[PDB]
Amino acid sequence: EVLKPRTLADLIRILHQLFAGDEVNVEEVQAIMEAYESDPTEWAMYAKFDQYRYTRNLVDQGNGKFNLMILCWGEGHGSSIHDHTNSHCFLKMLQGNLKETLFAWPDKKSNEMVKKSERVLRENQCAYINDSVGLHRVENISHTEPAVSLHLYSPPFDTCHAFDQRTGHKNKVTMTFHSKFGIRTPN
Ligand SMILES: [Fe+2]
Repeated sequence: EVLKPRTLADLIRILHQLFAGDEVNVEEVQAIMEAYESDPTEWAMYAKFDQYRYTRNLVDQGNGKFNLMILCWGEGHGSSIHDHTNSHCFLKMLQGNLKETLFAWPDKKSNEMVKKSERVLRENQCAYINDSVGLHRVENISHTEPAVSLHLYSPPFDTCHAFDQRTGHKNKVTMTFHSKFGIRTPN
């Protein structure tokens, strides 16, 4: 049981099949992403780090059905609290560990945001989120080692909202790619 990709290339091929249609079986995609055993030799071309902030590195555009990308988290790097613009979002660890904090959605009223769950993603683990699940923040647990994660978003999206933990107020954020297909972007 569970089709096991032996390479990152196998995984991409399978994903093209699983997203070719109208339905997407979330638990099936998750298990297959989790079954791929992270191999740094295969994804090192995408692992382009920045001193001050995590980077987004596009791997594959999934024939318009999804975006597959690798996020590189320096020592102590973390994300804002954010949503996912009504898409599916899968997150798989490739190296290190991320702490995921799930938050409830704010009301129109201003106050402190509420944590709904907290966990550390294990080696090779694939997590899943969408807007109905909640909001989340993700961060490198380590101040001495990096983390690397593989993200799949379907449909693709290039804007989301970031939330202020103190008030729940949000701002629209346009995300950019640090590199695409192993090639640094103009910035
Ligand atoms: Fe996210």
